[PDB]
Amino acid sequence: TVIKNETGTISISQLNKNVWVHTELGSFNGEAVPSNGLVLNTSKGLVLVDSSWDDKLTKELIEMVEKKFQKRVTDVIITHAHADRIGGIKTLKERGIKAHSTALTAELAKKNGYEEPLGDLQTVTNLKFGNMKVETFYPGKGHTEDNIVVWLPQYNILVGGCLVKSTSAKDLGNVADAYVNEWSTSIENVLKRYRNINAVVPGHGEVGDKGLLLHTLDLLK
Ligand SMILES: [Zn+2]
Ligand SMILES: [Zn+2]
Repeated sequence: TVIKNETGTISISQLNKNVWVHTELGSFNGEAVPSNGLVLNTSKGLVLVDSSWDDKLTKELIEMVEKKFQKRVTDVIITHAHADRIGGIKTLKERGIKAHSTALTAELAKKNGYEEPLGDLQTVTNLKFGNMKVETFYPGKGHTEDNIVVWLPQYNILVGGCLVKSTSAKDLGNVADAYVNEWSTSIENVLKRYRNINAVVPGHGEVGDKGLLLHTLDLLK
């Protein structure tokens, strides 16, 4: 169920046979916070949805999953250019792990001093790893200008990233790079595209369902 790792904590929790949620604790003085991502166990290797806060955590995460599932992490999908998502890009690049992203996320990463992910993802991109099907979708601006969501069609699981707030989120969090007037439409775009959702993974907090999208629409009011 929940597999842990000490100091600067990393934890993985299984959702289904081949889908796990990775959660790491990132803390800089007074703010402290656990972000989420996915670990996809495919027949072709491990695929991660998002890396982690920094390189130190990213290495630990990779090492933890490689040892457990007995296969290499081959690809990573970066959902937006902020640190909790792209902080481990250097580790991914030096280890030969493919870092997928939209051209805009790549640009923004480069603009902010990070190494560049691939910039290969379009508005809708369908990938397949082993037998695992993965769809990436840019619904428009919200938490950031570039935020994308990730959909697993075989399980109807949606990784909302930071565009989606958990039940425990009582506010919009960091809106410095946000588009609060477009965020609602972007969320509506996700609801329209995926009318039948089984689970929704927020960028931070507990896993939920379509309700988390409705919760975010309310926070935007
Ligand atoms: Zn962010
Ligand atoms: Zn975040």
